[PDB]
Amino acid sequence: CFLPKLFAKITKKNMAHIR
Repeated sequence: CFLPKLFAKITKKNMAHIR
């Protein structure tokens, strides 16, 4: 709900780098 992925879904790099 309050956690949109406007850029969370478009990002396929830093995402898999977060952890």
